[PDB]
Amino acid sequence: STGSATTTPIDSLDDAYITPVQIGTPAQTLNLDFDTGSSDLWVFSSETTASEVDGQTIYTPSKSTTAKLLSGATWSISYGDGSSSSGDVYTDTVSVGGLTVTGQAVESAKKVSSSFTEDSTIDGLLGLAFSTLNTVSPTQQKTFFDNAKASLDSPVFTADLGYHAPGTYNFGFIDTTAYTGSITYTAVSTKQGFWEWTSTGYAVGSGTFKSTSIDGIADTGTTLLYLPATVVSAYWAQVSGAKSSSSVGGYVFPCSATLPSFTFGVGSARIVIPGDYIDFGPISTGSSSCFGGIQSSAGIGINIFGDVALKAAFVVFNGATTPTLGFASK
Ligand SMILES: Cn1cnc(C[C@H](N)C(=O)O)c1
Repeated sequence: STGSATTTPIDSLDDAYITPVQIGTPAQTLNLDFDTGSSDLWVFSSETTASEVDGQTIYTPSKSTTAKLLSGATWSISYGDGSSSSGDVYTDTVSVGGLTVTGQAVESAKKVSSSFTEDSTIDGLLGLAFSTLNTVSPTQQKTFFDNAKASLDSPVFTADLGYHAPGTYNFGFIDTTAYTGSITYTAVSTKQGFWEWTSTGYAVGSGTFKSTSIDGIADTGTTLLYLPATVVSAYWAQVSGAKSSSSVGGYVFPCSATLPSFTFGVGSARIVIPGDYIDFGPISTGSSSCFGGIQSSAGIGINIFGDVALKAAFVVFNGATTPTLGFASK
């Protein structure tokens, strides 16, 4: 089996991407945020506190002939941005881009934090990190990808995120027309439950490449690129007027600036993030101060190759017995 689904930015800044997912029988289509940095598939539902729902499409298990309560199971998750949600659990049939899994744990939200309520475009999350991070208790559940693996032609999925444009998530195959050149694969550690790998270094604009090991995670659910303070300072030092602002919460720069590109290493390969991808626009409507797409990881505890980095590449999440990550230009 394979699946192929288009993923679409939620707004003009590519803050996140939504992918339509069919749940239940007859199908209920919800737009979910595919997140390679977490391992829960959870949805706004008929059980979600009414005051915490504002425009989202909800899953109603009572309208699905294939839904079954997973009796006694509960879940509760917090994310790196401080957002959170919790609830109970159903099993149901879930299909992504034509690929169907039966008996998938669909985590029904009873409560969601304000950031979720305020984002009317996101109907839930579909986690694609390792199942060891799944929060369901007392019986931990498998991700959509882990459940699908047995049926897939190849135990892989790929992320091909667009810049100000739709992209694609594929399951079970590598689309050789979707990238240029060759794919460079690099080792993954699953010790922390993430797609964790080690970049071989970086360059700022046309500057020389600095060979240095940067351990981090490939996280489609994080918007920006979070790197060590040394690296981030070297980048922003090349932008006149750029500074880290405690009031704003990170690096800002004059909107009149032209931003340099940022290159990261994958083995001997090099992925170039265009300067344009690092401009997140005015900090508030009408401001002449713009927010940077490369930020320090110093307050996070982990480096994160979020959408800013991943969108510059065709990315292969290889879930074979020995997992690896592949990057190609596109
Ligand atoms: C729900 N969620 C999953 N990951 C996040 C991270 C968040 N999108 C950020 O960029 O900081 C939120």
